[PDB]
Amino acid sequence: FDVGDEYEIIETIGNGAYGVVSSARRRLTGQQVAIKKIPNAFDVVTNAKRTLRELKILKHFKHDNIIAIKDILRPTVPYGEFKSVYVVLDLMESDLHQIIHSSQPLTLEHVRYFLYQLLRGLKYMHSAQVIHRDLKPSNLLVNENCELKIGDFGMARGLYFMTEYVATRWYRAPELMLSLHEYTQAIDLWSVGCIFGEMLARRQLFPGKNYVHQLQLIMMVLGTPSPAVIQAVGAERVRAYIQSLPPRQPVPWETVYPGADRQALSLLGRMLRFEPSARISAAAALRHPFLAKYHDPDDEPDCAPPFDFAFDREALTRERIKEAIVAEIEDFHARREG
Ligand SMILES: CCOc1cc(N2CCC(O)CC2)ccc1Nc1ncc2c(n1)N(C)c1ccccc1C(=O)N2C
Repeated sequence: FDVGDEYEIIETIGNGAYGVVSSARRRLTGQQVAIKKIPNAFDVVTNAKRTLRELKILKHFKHDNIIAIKDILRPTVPYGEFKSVYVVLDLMESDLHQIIHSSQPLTLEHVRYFLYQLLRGLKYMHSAQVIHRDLKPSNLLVNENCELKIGDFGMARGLYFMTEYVATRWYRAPELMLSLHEYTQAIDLWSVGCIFGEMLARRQLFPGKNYVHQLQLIMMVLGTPSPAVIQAVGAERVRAYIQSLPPRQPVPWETVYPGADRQALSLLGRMLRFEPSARISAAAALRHPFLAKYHDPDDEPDCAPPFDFAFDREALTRERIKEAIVAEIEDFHARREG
């Protein structure tokens, strides 16, 4: 690490393919933060593009249920030697994966409040025309006061070919799996369904071992998909596999989750569907009786203007992307002078 005399590192808390997250605190004030070192940020084209996407998306959003950038450290060395980017972020106590899968409490009210906040965050996000495409419990961060923030926007796109490799298997929407040529904000609401069902039972809803077994377990609850959907499948082998299986009626959610709440299973049923148009939106989900306790439309804003993904469609070299990223770091600091 290399954060200067402004911050103070404590302990490493997270690590992925393109990020080393660590807790810290600012010395002038004392408040706790998360610093995320992106090492060798400009060495690979895909990694540089993800980095510039996250910076622009997180700079666009200002919402209590979306991770915010608190600061981006400027280059300490001259430009040519600037290899590692440091991003200062909201520090959060844990994530929902850890919360669900532990000896911690998770009563119905926990699920209701967590779900409300996720959906509150998605309403704002979706109004900006941004699909997250990778919502899972481990990307839903939770703080000491039970506030839930959505994080990791590197997979996020707006409104390609190999769609079945978008996201993680267990939370991947059918339309991506089967390539149904209708990819919208609806993708996220499938994932929210899986998250919701996971909180109710404290185990994964559709834990598939492989591509085919993922389709099995989904069809064991939802039943066999309709002929309209079946014909919409692009690959010959998948369509052939579904048609070989016998017809199956949908199992009621009241039987899938026996002891669970009646109003919860109602809203779950509106999320977990084969047809993406058949799924309830985030905005309509907030209007459901299950979330009546927390719902207030004056406290649930949209995002305006929407997010432009045109920058990501450009064919830029590693250096041009480094220039683009450095421009954002400059723009961030220039925006905080008024
Ligand atoms: C005070 C330490 O709190 C934590 C403990 C654990 N652990 C202890 C280790 C156990 O094995 C597992 C749970 C995990 C996370 C946090 N907090 C935290 N806050 C903020 C972020 C973050 N994590 N990372 C890693 C993210 C993860 C997913 C998506 C986004 C982020 C992100 O961008 N930020 C800034």
